[PDB]
Amino acid sequence: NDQTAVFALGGLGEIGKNTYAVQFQDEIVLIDAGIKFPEDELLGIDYVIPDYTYLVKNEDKIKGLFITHGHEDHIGGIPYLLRQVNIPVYGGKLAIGLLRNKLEEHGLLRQTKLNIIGEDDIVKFRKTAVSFFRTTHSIPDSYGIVVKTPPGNIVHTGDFKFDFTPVGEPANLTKMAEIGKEGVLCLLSDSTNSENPEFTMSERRVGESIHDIFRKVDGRIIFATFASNIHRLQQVIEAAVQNGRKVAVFGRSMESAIEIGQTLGYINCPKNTFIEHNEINRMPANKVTILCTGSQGEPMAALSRIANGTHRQISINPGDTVVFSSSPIPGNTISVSRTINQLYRAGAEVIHGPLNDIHTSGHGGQEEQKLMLRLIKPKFFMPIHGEYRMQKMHVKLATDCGIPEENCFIMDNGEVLALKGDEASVAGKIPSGSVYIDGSGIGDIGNIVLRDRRILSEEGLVIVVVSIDMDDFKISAGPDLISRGFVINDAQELISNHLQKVMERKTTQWSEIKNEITDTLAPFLYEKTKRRPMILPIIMEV
Amino acid sequence: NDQTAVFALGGLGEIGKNTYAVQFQDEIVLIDAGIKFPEDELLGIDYVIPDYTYLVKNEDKIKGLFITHGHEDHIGGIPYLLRQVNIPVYGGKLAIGLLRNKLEEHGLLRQTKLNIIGEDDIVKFRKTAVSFFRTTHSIPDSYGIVVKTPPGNIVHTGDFKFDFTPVGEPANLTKMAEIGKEGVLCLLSDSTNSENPEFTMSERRVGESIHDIFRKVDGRIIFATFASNIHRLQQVIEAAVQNGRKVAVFGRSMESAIEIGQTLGYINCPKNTFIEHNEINRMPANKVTILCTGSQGEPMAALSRIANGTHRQISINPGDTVVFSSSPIPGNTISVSRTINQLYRAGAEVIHGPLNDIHTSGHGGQEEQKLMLRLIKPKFFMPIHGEYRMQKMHVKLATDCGIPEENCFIMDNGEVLALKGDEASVAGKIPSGSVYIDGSGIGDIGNIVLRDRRILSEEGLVIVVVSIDMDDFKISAGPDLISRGFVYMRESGDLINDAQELISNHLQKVMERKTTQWSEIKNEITDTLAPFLYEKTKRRPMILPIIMEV
Amino acid sequence: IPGNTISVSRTINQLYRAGAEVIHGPLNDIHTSGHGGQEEQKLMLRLIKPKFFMPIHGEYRMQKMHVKLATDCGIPEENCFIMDNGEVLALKGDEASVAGKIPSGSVYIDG
Ligand SMILES: [Ca+2]
Ligand SMILES: [Ca+2]
Ligand SMILES: [Zn+2]
Ligand SMILES: [Zn+2]
Ligand SMILES: [Zn+2]
Ligand SMILES: [Zn+2]
Repeated sequence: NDQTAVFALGGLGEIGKNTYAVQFQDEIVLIDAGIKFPEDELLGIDYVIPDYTYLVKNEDKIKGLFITHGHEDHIGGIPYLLRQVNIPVYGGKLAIGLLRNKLEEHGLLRQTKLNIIGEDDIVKFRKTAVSFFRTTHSIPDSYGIVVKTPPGNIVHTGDFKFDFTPVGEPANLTKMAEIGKEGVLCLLSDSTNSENPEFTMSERRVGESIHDIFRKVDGRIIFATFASNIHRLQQVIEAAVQNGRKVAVFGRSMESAIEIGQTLGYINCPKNTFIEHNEINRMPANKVTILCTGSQGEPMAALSRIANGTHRQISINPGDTVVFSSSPIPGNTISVSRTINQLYRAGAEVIHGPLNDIHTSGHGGQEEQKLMLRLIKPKFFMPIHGEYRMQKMHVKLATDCGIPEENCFIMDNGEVLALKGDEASVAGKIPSGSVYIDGSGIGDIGNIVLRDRRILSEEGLVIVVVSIDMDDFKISAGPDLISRGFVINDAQELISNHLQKVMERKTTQWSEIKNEITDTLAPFLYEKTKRRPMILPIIMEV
Repeated sequence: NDQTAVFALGGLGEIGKNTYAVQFQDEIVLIDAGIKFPEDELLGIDYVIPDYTYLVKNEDKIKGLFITHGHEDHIGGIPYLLRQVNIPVYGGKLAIGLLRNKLEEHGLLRQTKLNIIGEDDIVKFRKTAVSFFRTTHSIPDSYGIVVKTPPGNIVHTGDFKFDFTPVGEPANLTKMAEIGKEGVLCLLSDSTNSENPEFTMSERRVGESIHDIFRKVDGRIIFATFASNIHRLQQVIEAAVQNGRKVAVFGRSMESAIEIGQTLGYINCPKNTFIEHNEINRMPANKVTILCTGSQGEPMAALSRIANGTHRQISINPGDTVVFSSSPIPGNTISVSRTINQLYRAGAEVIHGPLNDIHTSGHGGQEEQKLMLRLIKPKFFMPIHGEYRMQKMHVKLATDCGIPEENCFIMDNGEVLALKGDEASVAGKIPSGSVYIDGSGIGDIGNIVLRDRRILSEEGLVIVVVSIDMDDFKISAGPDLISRGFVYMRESGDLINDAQELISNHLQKVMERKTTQWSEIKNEITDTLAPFLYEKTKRRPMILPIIMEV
Repeated sequence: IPGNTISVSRTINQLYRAGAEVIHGPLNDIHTSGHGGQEEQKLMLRLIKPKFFMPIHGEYRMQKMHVKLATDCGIPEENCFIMDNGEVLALKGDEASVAGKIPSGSVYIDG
């Protein structure tokens, strides 16, 4: 009507896929278009992506895609979205930088309009304008966003914590306060860490903890962290340098992040601090610092190979100290444990866990979330970037801060928020969903495919194959059983004796034979094996 | 030897399968014979079990199987062991009780000798004797074990914590102290919680926390915990009763635990405290207490059905309070989160986490483990019941308590410890391993089979089948492609059609050579199909050719 | 030690003012009590089997709380005697009680 619409195509009720939109009449601003990693249950899948059908049926209106920060769950689905619409993209220097590299691997670099913005840029459209304010997060150069529309102003926090002693440029509190004063129709705030009451430890503190390790450790330092945390990488290098240590880098994403961190200016280091892979074994233990990936136990990554049997250039020598400057993402806890066990078994010493202060969340806890709420004055409030419980708890925070429960909307992907100064409500849905990605396939693999993968994976299969030349109705080869994932000579006989009685009979079509095979083999296997393999007959006419 | 041997057939380098043995000459005492639950990566599997080949090749010598406590990871593999050897079993009243029920489901109840022992029993053999001492753990009626042998005494802690204000019978500290004085050659101590420096909170404290919830909650209480924790179940019932609430039970294991807890005497409750499933919806919110399973998010369990769509008799009404009187076992964290999200979405209120004091470990932390070490005087020390790191840290605890690092043996399943007053060492291996169980099939499965399921589950498969020859070596049928899990047939019938042609044109050029043989054809099919699919699809299906000679 | 908190603060202020660096407090692990806490006290109680129990070496509240520890460990409240200086405990296998006083007090020493 005469209101503004706000909605998510992904990012609500989940961590990942974060793609949000604000739409006013014929103009529509997109915020983020990330990717999501498949939960274990989606057997073959590589990535998950939002259903863009609405954005497609409305491409003409899309005025731009803006990028809060450069994390995969914000930036990662952009190649896939750009295959289905061609729209202009705006972001900070680091996000655009990372997306550039990404669009090469996909080819779509040539034909997309990449825009780099900064604190002070405003991009105006007919009846809609977009401004920015700096925040703090687990990656450099992160912005929140203000979308001005007639009915009022919408604010997107991006992903944020508060850090009063940051490694990077301090979050713009002055500007956030202004934004609230100027008036704010609705706030989309990061809900991820809303269950934690504590105030997020400062990166300054982990830096201190890093330097402390570098002074105490007598041998090699193997330091595993997240490639995307440029500032943390900076602290590690400094520690290494300031302790007369050289740095070897392991992992395409690590090299890739350091390279882009170096250009662009987040990483500065002297001359011969960096070292080549062969050079390691030469120098003394206490001058080597290996900086790799695999802090989540992912078994293809650097650290896991180093521990788990062997990697090429690096082996664990007793006295080595490995540092997990991370925290296990849910479900990776077993992976990480395995790695740690191996490292210990291989004689290393491990520094992991919370009692050592070598990690912090990139997402603010309750006090930080409430600081946002009291810097902006949202008439209305929509929790984003979290599972249901994170959204719920976030809302308790907002009601506790005075905003009425009837002005708080905990939503799902696809629901739409009708926003106007004197009224707001969930006014209906939009086409939404999840779209799967295995190999070069993009939405190419349905559920009916995944049910097969599941069935296979629990039970196995047994293939019954026969050649029959059905003129004098005779079985001229077989039946042969070939099985996988199931464990059959007795069965090969059962299905033979019986298949012969079925040919003598002879009024035999094709589908009835497949059925006669299945319908008499299955129960015999179940009898013997209490299992239920996928049994599938193949007939050859010869 | 003139030494005693000590070893594990499972339970080291892992949590689960706990089966340990002490052997002196021709006599050999077993302690525990548990089962283990499959890590996600073992696709089809139901349970894992130790390789008993050594126990089999030596059945005559086995003098008995003794049972510390009655947890599945200690008692659960016994039906499977008893299929391959018939030996006498000894245990406390609760363990034997639970194993009895178990042996019915398996049939082997008729033909096995179940023995019930208590604190004060000694079972003697030619040159070997077995005694007991009470400990505290997350299940009632738990014992530690002392195996006396000529070369010296071996002590097995079972699973233990320390609780000075327990719900059950207090751990026998006096007797532990005596055992150490009397002399101890080697200690096998529970390593599971060795990474935690803190002192384990007492069950008394959770009971208090339970009663507190029962006073504050205005509506229904849905209380999810571990069926095997009879004493915790007792505290829940008391709270319910003492607050004029009735108790509805949900879960076969929950009913089963309460029943055996009731008989045997761990659970006592008045008249009409227990309620039938239909009776719930009748009475007022604040008089209903539902006591179920599914605190780990297991999707077939009671609580999960209640939240996740629907269960039969029970739905979530706003105002309901669900209590997770548990802590998420590693890897179940995602399951539990889902459940909690649903519960919240369904208008419930949830009490989960550590800041509310509604759970404790059944396994002692560092101070407790050190108390053991200073009650027993082990010449030598062998950490048991934990992953490698837990064993390692446990050893640091032992060295810190003065026992020399060269007397501490962190071992793997199968390694054997030669023990004698003046010398000890890992003196060689024994046949050991893991035996998977799917269906009614023990070791019906191999690691090759799991590789197949793994390959199958991610990639799919494509079967290429051909009939060949009149002895003329011509292709008389095919090649036909039939695929599953690889691509949506109902739509890729375009892709696999091109492939059906590729493999035909090429397979014809291969038949006009006779510089070829059976294995070379399968390879020629695979080696030329695979890359084409990868080209088109970037997936890598398991491609397997079947040839028929006609 | 209670009541010395102001003394210690003054010293620390001066030290800081004089350009020193001070390591004080509980977050650095540079001190422990010489006296066990509740779990330790309960370990005692379960190593000895006291028919009867008398809390010593503490202010009233410390005696009281100590007794809650003993009752929690199963020893009956009527077998626990929180006493004052001078009271006397009549102890015999089948009976015990505070059976009267003795001359007691504090003698000050000045000079
Ligand atoms: Ca794949
Ligand atoms: Ca199965
Ligand atoms: Zn982020
Ligand atoms: Zn994010
Ligand atoms: Zn146990
Ligand atoms: Zn156990």
